[PDB]
Amino acid sequence: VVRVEAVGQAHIHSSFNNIIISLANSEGQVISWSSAGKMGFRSSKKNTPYAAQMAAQDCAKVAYDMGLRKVTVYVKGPGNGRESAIRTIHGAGIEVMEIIDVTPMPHNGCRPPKKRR
RNA sequence: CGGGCUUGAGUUCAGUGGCGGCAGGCGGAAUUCGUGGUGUAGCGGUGAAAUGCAUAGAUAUCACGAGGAACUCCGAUGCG
Repeated sequence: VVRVEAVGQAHIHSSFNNIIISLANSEGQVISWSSAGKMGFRSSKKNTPYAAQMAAQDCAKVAYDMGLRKVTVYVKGPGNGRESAIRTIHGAGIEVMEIIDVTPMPHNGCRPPKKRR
C-alpha cells in the first residue's frame, strides 16, 4: 500500500565502500532502491561511477512506471559516483528539481574510532 | 643605634583587557537505543576476504520517544 502521485525525493547514501540510491514519495516512503552490491559489483569497484550509473538506471527504470515524474535529490556521505547517479536519474525520465547536500557534519560530537596503522 | 628623602616596594583612584577560577541555568548539530510507517536482497568491512548483522523482515527512509557525551565555523591569538 503505497501512493506516489507526481513528485518525490531521491536519497543517495554514499561512503568510501558503497552507494545506495533510494527513491521515495513526499512522505519518505521508499518505492524503489538499488545499490552497487545489488547490481553485483562486489569488489573495490563498488565506489565507481559506472556502478553508480548502473544502480541509478535500474532504480529509475523500476520507479518511473509508478507515477513518479519529478524528484528532489538529497546526498549524504562522500564517494565517487554521486554525480553519475544524479545524471542517470536526471536522464532516465525523472526530472530533477534541486540538488541538496544533506551530508551530516558534527559540531564536535562523539569520538571517532581510532586511527589505522 | 637615632633621624631624613622618594627613585625600589606596597596601598588608593582612574582606564582598559582576558578559553583566569568556582557555582547555577539554557542550547543546536552529530551518535546510540526503543516504537510505528514504506520497502526487499543485501548491508558492513578489507590489499583481498572472512567473522558479524539480515525473509521470525536488515541496510536505506520518515515520524514519535528516551538517554549519555563533546562543543564545527570564529580559531592563530590570549590568560594562568
